Amino acid sequence: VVGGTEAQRNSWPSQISLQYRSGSSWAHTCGGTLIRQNWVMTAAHCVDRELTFRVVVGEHNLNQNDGTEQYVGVQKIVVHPYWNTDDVAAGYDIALLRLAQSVTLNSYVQLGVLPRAGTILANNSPCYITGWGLTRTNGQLAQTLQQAYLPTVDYAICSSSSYWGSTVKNSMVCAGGDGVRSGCQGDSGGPLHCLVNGQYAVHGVTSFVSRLGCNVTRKPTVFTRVSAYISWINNVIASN
Ligand SMILES: [Ar]
Ligand code: NA
Repeated sequence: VVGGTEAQRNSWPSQISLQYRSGSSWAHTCGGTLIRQNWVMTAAHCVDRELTFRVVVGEHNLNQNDGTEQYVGVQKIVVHPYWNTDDVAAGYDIALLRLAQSVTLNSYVQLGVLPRAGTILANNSPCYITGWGLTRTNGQLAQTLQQAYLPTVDYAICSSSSYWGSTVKNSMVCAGGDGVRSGCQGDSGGPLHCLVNGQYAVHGVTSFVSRLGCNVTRKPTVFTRVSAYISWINNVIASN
């Protein structure tokens, strides 16, 4: 997250760190949202590499004992069947991970609430992105979970030529594009949290930013629109 602030420890208890085995150690690669005690929602593109993955729930600092973490292996990966790794602009950037254990819920570990199917936020609706991604284009991962205030940019504006043009789809949410604050590499798969009728819901799965830079004016961060995939998600979990 570029231009973020450190989240307080209990703000976003559905946020997970998706990690892969590198050497014999684990490295953060992506975010995700806990949606069942044994299921995580992330970006399809996060789990293209044939890697060993684990999930950390209750994580705040990637490099320090928080005293709240639970570390759980990924047992099964279900990528959206229409996902195409060489075509992120086509959408379908979403995957579900079945965990090897069911995590214990507490103030640091809660299920993320998803929007009702078909819900589209009005232009300039207030949202936070969260994650441990780069804090500057071509920078380094955050140590502590970051948040940034990223208002939505509706499809009509986002798909305009000075924004993302034909790249963005109605199956996506755009947010930010102020040139200061954005998602960045390592935030992929994580949530966009938007406050509706007094409660946050996870409206986005972080998908992509511009090839020119993370925080580029009129290139808002682009997210898979969670409310497009409610049936898909439930179908996967009910068959798995
Ligand atoms: Ar990203
Ligand atoms: Na930690």
